Amino acid sequence: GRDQAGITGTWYNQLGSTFIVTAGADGALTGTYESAVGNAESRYVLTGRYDSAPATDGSGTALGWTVAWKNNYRNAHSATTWSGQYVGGAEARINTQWLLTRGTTEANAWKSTLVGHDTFTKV
Amino acid sequence: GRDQAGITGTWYNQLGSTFIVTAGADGALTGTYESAVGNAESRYVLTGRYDSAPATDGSGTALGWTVAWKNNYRNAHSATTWSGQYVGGAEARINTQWLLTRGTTEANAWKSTLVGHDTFTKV
Amino acid sequence: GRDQAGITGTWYNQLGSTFIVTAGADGALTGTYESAVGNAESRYVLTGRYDSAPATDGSGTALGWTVAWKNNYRNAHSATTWSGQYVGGAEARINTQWLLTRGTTEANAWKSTLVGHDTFTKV
Amino acid sequence: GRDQAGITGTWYNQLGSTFIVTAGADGALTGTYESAVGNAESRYVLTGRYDSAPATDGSGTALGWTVAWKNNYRNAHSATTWSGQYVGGAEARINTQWLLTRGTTEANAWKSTLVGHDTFTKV
Repeated sequence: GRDQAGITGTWYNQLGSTFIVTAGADGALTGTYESAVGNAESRYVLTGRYDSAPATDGSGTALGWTVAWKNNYRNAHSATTWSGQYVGGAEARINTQWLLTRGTTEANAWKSTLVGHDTFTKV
Repeated sequence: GRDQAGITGTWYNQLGSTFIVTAGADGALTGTYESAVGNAESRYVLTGRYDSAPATDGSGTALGWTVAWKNNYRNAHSATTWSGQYVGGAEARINTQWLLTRGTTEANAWKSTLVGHDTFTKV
Repeated sequence: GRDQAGITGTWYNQLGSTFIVTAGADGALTGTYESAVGNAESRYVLTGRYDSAPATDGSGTALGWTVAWKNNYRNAHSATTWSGQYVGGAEARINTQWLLTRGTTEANAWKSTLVGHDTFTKV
Repeated sequence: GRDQAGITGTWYNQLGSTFIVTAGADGALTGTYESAVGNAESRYVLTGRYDSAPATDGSGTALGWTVAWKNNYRNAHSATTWSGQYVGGAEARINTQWLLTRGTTEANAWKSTLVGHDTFTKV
């Protein structure tokens, strides 16, 4: 993958959360996520995908991943997806927007989904 | 997983797209996605996560998945994430919202991300 | 406005909420909103804007509006914006996506904003 | 309004856009928006709403507004809504997420809506 080495490793967002990811040659993303906020403790599995052959015109690298907020410690009955792009270079970043859906009754489904934005850096 | 058998199989959305997924006991989602719309042809790999131990109070099952829009046919330099819940029973559904990020230059990043909603059924 | 008469009047969404709007020649939207769900009672003021000279190529009419959830009865310390398009004809509709922001502390701002979708019809 | 004087005036976002707003005692927002980016020239009318009696517990002030991208110069057949909160004090800010809907045919409605985030400051 063009940015396999750029993406693989440890990232931190503006909340102080930790994203540990391995990028595969094929486009796979596998790792763990630890949230600094919310009803979450320790690491959660993540999986996702990235564009392993991005444009060479200075565009970012599209990618996304999911965490279901169940691990051996806690189950928040919810899942977050991040959708964004990796930008390489001196100050490498992953710029994302996210959707956090909680399981709800049908009556409460209108209030099931939070939306936000996270920026991940290497420091 | 509580809804491992409920989620596993073939789903169709309101656009006529086809989502083929296998749910693992652990919370894994793996499969293929074929979009009826957009700069897409044939099947794309997907991966995601679901809550393998949902609430028993009639709430849905939180889940999410990602497609990077690169396969052997086409590369749209973009990724979609769906975030939603599975609702079991006579008319089983997966109700989602999605974020579609395209790789962009920094100047164009304000117009990188589409948002929408898809409802998947078994027929 | 091209759709001034089409938009003006009473609309109902899938939750059973009631949207009463007047469209001005200039692009203004003014009216009241009554939510069937949530910490809301009676009517709330709304204001917004629409495209008073839409494309003639069968495209919808872009529009948006805001409700702050304060009236003489209740104050939820929150605001919803709907962004969407009006589609005229036998089954006229306003198809929207919405963002509902609650006032929060800085620590809680990551969970300030819900996202959803509403479809309004004339019946 | 509690933050009538705090909100009223000129704001700038991270793109270099200019938001000029007057907050009314009642909860009204009226002003003009000038985008630094996109198919936009000069000022566009905006209208919105804010919570005129926010919580006194250090929470932000919920607010929203709409611009339809039609003025005497250009018509992009689209509308943006910003949903967010005002945070007062030394470094006052309005933190928003936005939805930008373009008028589309029914076939293209899946790609009608962009989502992003803008932060406005007084300098």
